[PDB]
Amino acid sequence: SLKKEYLQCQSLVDVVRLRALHSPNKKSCTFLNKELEETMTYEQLDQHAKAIAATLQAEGAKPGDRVLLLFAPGLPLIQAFLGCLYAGCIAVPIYPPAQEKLLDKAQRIVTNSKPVIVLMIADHIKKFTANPKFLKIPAIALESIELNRSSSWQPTSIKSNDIAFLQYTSGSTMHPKGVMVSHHNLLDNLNKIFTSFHMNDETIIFSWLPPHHDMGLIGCILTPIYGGIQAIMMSPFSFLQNPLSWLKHITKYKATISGSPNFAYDYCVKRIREEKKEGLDLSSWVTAFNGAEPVREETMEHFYQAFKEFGFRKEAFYPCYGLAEATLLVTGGTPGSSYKTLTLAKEQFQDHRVHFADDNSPGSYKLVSSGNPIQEVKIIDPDTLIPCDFDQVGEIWVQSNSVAKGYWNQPEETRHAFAGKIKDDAIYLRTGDLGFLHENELYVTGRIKDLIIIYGKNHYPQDIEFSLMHSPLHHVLGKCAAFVIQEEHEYKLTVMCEVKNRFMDDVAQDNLFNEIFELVYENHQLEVHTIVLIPLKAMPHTTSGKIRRNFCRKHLLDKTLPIVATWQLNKI
Ligand SMILES: CCCCCCCCCCCC(=O)OP(=O)(O)OC[C@H]1O[C@@H](n2cnc3c(N)ncnc32)[C@H](O)[C@@H]1O
Repeated sequence: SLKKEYLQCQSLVDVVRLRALHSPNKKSCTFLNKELEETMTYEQLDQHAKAIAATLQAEGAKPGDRVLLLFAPGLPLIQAFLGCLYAGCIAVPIYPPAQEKLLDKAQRIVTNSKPVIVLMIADHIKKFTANPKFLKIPAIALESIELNRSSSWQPTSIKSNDIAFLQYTSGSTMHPKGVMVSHHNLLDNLNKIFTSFHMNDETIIFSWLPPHHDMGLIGCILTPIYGGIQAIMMSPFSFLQNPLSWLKHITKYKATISGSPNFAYDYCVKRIREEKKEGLDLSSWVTAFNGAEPVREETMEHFYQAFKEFGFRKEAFYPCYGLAEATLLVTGGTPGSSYKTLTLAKEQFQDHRVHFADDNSPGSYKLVSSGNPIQEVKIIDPDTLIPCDFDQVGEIWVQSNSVAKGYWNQPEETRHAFAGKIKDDAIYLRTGDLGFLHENELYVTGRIKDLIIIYGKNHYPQDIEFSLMHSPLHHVLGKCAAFVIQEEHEYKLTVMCEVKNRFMDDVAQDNLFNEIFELVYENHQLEVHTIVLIPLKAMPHTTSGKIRRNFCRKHLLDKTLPIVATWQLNKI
């Protein structure tokens, strides 16, 4: 980031070490649970990392070995992650395998990455193991690690191109893809983030984002640690239970940067009653980033109208685009500036070119700019491999020192994504994303592959239905079905449930809708957009999820079936 001595460091390990010498008592990370606060300084973070690394070394872990990190959000996850890096080990973070699908995912990650050790908290060695082992991997409770081991740490010779950690992406549920992020990849992107976000020493980051997804890890934890900036955090569970707490904490801690995928702004609008806004002051919040999924004008306008009386300014909104394969940040605008939009015509014909329309012409729709290329971005036709003109839709191809090394132990998939070559032309990351450049700003339009097809091959509908049927929620329900609907230019994950009691009162309905949203988010890392409640026995008898699902999809579309209530995330 800023000071030259830090720019010169060759890994995040040395950045943390040096910060701990220059400013041992500077607050780094704060984690919040309810009204409880725990903070660690740079001196502490460095000492914990050394202690953990010395333990890994004492237990036979070698540079390049993978160490699985099984943690809920919190300071222990962050200590363990740095501790892995200090040992030259490849960190492999995973969500605690609390339910069936999360456990299946963990097993597939273990099989792929073949870690030598797993770290987790003492409580979890009891919950997830029978020398304790988790899925045959020797396990170690982080609490067993004492600070008197710190001085035993032996520095390794970390090279730029060495892999620092694996970040597993969503999708590919059947063969999870572990993106190999090198030490050089990581520092390159951290610098791009610090710079592009105009961070400085007033900056304070707040995050509730999953630390097991790139944005919440690389953006909201590793960047602040790298840049000497406070990270103030809570768990996604805390956010979903009480989204107001996000805005309360931003208020209390005068956070300047905080953000999320687009849905979370709608979730705030939907969940926070006018009277509960009393006490907010969001004037400090100058960069409200919006990335990881399609960015919606309507969402941001709703949020702006809902919070403007409490100091929130629409200019704070900062659309951005990226993916794990490029470490994180690929495009973004200028902080404090108004993001741009374009209005496309209903009819886009077949030329792959963008067809524009007057600012509210019939059937027109708006796309939000994801900002300027920060990594090099080319729009390339995915079939012919010929570059697209501006205002012509093609695949988003990326190149820079932030582009990752491949997928762990998946050589064919790695060639499929990281070896893009332009017809008659460098090597590019092929994102699978479609979009276009207009006046040097990137407009993301969709995915090459049909999202309904993707949901299907990942077994999302069947697995979401399983979750509902196996949660305590099933006690007030009959049968259920989950599916994705494409509905003018957007995709909406839709859940339909029979309810035993068709007179379910408005409060119970609201609670039920929220419980459903939380369940799917936790079990599947997906966001439900629409929930429909219908009477018992309203779905025909069948032993087939597919038949049941097709019936619900078809009769939602008909507008025939009896409906008890509907919930729409993005509607007021
Ligand atoms: C200090 C904070 C700085 C944080 C800077 C954060 C910058 C945003 C980086 C998000 C990292 C990413 O989401 O990871 P992942 O690999 O799981 O999935 C990536 C996929 O998601 C999609 N997608 C992300 N953006 C999108 C956008 N704008 N429009 C539409 N589709 C977007 C794409 O399809 C993409 O391929």
